[PDB]
Amino acid sequence: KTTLFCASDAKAYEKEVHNVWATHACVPTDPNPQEMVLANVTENFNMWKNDMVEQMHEDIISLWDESLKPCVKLTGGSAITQACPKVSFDPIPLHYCAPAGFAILKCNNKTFNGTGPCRNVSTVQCTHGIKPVVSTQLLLNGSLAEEEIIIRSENLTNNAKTIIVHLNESVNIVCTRPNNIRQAHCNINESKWNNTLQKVGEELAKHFPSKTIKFEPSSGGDLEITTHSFNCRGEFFYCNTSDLFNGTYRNGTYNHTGRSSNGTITLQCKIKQIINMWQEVGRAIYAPPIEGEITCNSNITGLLLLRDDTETFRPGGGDMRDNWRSELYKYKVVE
Ligand SMILES: N=C(N)NC[C@H]1Cc2cc(CN3CC[C@@H](N)C3)ccc2[C@@H]1NC(=O)C(=O)Nc1ccc(Cl)c(F)c1
Ligand SMILES: *[C@@H]1O[C@H](CO)[C@@H](O)[C@H](O)[C@H]1NC(C)=O
Ligand SMILES: *[C@@H]1O[C@H](CO)[C@@H](O)[C@H](O)[C@H]1NC(C)=O
Ligand SMILES: *[C@@H]1O[C@H](CO)[C@@H](O)[C@H](O)[C@H]1NC(C)=O
Ligand SMILES: *[C@@H]1O[C@H](CO)[C@@H](O)[C@H](O)[C@H]1NC(C)=O
Ligand SMILES: *[C@@H]1O[C@H](CO)[C@@H](O)[C@H](O)[C@H]1NC(C)=O
Ligand SMILES: *[C@@H]1O[C@H](CO)[C@@H](O)[C@H](O)[C@H]1NC(C)=O
Ligand SMILES: *[C@@H]1O[C@H](CO)[C@@H](O)[C@H](O)[C@H]1NC(C)=O
Ligand SMILES: *[C@@H]1O[C@H](CO)[C@@H](O)[C@H](O)[C@H]1NC(C)=O
Ligand SMILES: *[C@@H]1O[C@H](CO)[C@@H](O)[C@H](O)[C@H]1NC(C)=O
Repeated sequence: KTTLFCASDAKAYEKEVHNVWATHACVPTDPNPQEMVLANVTENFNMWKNDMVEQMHEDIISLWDESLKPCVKLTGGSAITQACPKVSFDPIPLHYCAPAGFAILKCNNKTFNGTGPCRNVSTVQCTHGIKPVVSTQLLLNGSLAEEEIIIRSENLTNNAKTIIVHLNESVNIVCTRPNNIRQAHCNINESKWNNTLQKVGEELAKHFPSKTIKFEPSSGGDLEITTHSFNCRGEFFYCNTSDLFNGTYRNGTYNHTGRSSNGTITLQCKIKQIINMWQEVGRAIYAPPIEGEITCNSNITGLLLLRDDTETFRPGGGDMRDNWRSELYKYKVVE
């Protein structure tokens, strides 16, 4: 369509990499909110062909390649070495704004599944504040569904299409490596995981009716996708989810078949140094983990699943563009 720019709310004094990159490439955020409503102005969206997603993907790649410089980067035959200094790392919201002569349409149907027509469409200058959170399996620190859970997918009958489950009630996940230096663990509440997976199962049954829904651990692939992986305070966490995606949904009953304990599920995690880059096909070797207790307290605001007589779903991810899509679904650049 055109070239979108970014307005952040970053502070220049901050040594945090997100703030630095933003203040160099993002303009200041406009204080007054310019929004233009419309009642019957029907319009069509396709989150899966959105170009905003591609632009933000480019900018996030530029961020990570300017901020989390690896000790070594293996791309094909090349091996590039740089300084890999540890750095303060905490995502900051970024808004994507339409330049002059261009608008951003925003679908206001609280149940829009990302494909097709929208009843209530507004006109804005900037998207809401989006946090470029890189993760797999679980979507972290996102915005929730205002009404009920939504199931987004390009083709719900194509096993290959990644399913984005968009929740309406966040679920607390706490991950920590306290004072093996790469051993860490995560805790989630078994009761709230109950409710979340049971309601996701109800919706998934709305879409797949006869068959009984099943949640199973990640089939196979690189460690970065067979586990819930993410960056926390700087370090790369890889966490096991087999005690998380592990239940069955039959006649409105979701029985969780994962190993809980005292009411909380813990996940075993390793802090790996050889990362399989999401930006491009290559590897990145980073410096050994710092000291202190590294801990992140995150919200599970979404899921990435992949289907395969009953229907079974597994944690997926890896195309970091799906993360951006999960937030830019309700937007479209126009004019
Ligand atoms: N080749 C390489 N080195 N990267 C390719 C990317 C692109 C893609 C695409 C599919 C899609 N699948 C469907 C069809 C299949 N062909 C592939 C799966 C995995 C992947 C890979 N993503 C990752 O590696 C990744 O995200 N790492 C990572 C690192 C740090 C953190 Cl914090 C994190 F959270 C994650
Ligand atoms: C969230 O979605 C579920 C399933 O669609 C629904 O039962 C619930 O009432 C919604 N709102 C919540 C949980 O606040
Ligand atoms: C999304 O909703 C549209 C109608 O708005 C429908 O045509 C399409 O099949 C739906 N897709 C999914 C995966 O729910
Ligand atoms: C999804 O793929 C199936 C075949 O795999 C076929 O119905 C069609 O190509 C797609 N359906 C829709 C509604 O786009
Ligand atoms: C919900 O979580 C509680 C917490 O321990 C557990 O007792 C119960 O079995 C869970 N419910 C289901 C359906 O798994
Ligand atoms: C997760 O844990 C199970 C058993 O605890 C193990 O069989 C599986 O290989 C683990 N997966 C990864 C990626 O470590
Ligand atoms: C579910 O959890 C139990 C206990 O942690 C484990 O033995 C079992 O293999 C898990 N299910 C799957 C399908 O991995
Ligand atoms: C979190 O788990 C504890 C037990 O582990 C439970 O008492 C509490 O009710 C859970 N949180 C919510 C919101 O239910
Ligand atoms: C999510 O936000 C909280 C609050 O800023 C932060 O402590 C946590 O590290 C964030 N999680 C991720 C994965 O960025
Ligand atoms: C989780 O979601 C709540 C919802 O209001 C939000 O206020 C909070 O900042 C989010 N993050 C954490 C770490 O609680």
